[PDB]
Amino acid sequence: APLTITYVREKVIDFSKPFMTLGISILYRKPGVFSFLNPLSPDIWMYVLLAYLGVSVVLFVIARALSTRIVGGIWWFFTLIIISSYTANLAAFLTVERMESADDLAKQTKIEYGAVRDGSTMTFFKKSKISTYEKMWAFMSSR
Amino acid sequence: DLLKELSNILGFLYDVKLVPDGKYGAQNDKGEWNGMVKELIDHRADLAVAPLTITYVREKVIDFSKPFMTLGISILYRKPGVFSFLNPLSPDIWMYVLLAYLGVSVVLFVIARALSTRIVGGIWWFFTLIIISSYTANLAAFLTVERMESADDLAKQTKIEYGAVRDGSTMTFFKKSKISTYEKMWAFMSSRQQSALVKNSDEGIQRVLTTDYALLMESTSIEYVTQRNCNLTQIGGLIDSKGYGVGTPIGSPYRDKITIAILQLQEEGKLHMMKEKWWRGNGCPENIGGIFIVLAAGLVLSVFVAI
Amino acid sequence: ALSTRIVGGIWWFFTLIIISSYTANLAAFLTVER
Repeated sequence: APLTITYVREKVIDFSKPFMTLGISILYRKPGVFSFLNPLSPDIWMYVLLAYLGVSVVLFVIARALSTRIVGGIWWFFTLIIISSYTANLAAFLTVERMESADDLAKQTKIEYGAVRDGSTMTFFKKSKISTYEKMWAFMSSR
Repeated sequence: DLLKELSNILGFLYDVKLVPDGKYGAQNDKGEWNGMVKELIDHRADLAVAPLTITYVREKVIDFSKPFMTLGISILYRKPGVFSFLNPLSPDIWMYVLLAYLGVSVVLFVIARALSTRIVGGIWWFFTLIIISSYTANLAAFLTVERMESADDLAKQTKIEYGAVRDGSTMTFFKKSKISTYEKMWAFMSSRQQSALVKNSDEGIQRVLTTDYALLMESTSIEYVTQRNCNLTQIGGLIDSKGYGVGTPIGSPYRDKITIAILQLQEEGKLHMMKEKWWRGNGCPENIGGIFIVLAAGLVLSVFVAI
Repeated sequence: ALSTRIVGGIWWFFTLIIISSYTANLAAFLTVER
């Protein structure tokens, strides 16, 4: 059967010579309207249409000059700071997901990693005394 | 209330008396115990109904009851515009915008009283084209900080002072561990001449209120304070899990009857609502939102030129 | 009146999307190399 060979279990049973050699590895997954709701909270872009139509109808009535310039001013301030905030929080989210290894994933609790029960892996580990392996042992045995 | 229901079930009389010390004694390389443990070893106090968890080292001196609530060590963190809108950029930049807006249009009145605008519109344009990206990248850096805002990371920093309640089980765990986080915690509390440690829970709470203080204690206390204080919240989940029990004499026959009675209370689920009724208390009851008001000036000003 | 006005406002508002996005992406890409 697919089995495992080490020093402790070769003194209790007999085994044939290795005929294929491999190692243990960790597996991870391979991985338009988004970013329009999370950077800044959602109710914004739903009230933003009114946040345009206000000055829209204002200058609609004004034209129907000093007043036009001073209303387009507040509108243009308006646009300045709001677009700065939007692209700001968007770039913040993007930069976070850009800035954010077995050691790295081991040292963080954001990712959960483990193994099967009663496998050879735990024997191989608890036999050893490695610092990396001891931190993985602590993480997996915890909870 | 536990004492009263146990008295009803078993028909036993209990008499509540205090002791000066509330600690269970710390375990160094030699055997020493304080408060409940030594009393139970000497069999001079019939019961010790003070809440204490089940750990490996003190199962050999006293008998525990089977756990009914799960628990573990957990960390508590103290937390320090129109809709939080004027936060990221200095508020002394929005006025330069009005300055440039007035000055560009003043040029018409300066000329009155082609190439003339090729400089003015240029300076307008090159100046104001900076501020959008300036505030953009400033709040970008800010919330970039805010989305990188466990015991390990605190095990690499002590910039925020933290401690543990005197004579607990976490200290023994930290010394008896083998991974660097727990020994570093143990050394931090052991160093500083025990000043990083807190004698009592209350002055630890005072530390939490006055400054950013963290405690490495059992969870139910942490979400107790969370439910009883809205300026703080339980952080993450449990780091470990361990049993829960009540102090009973070693080999005491009364322990079996007490466990039977509490199990009978467990099947009916009375203890659940029992804890829930004391789980009720007084605790907790967008960025461009004010732009949405800031634009009401529109639905107001649409009338001045109208008539 | 409003006819050219909405056109100009929407034009300015749209064209300030691309440059803001480009500035954001350029800052992010400068970040990795620093």
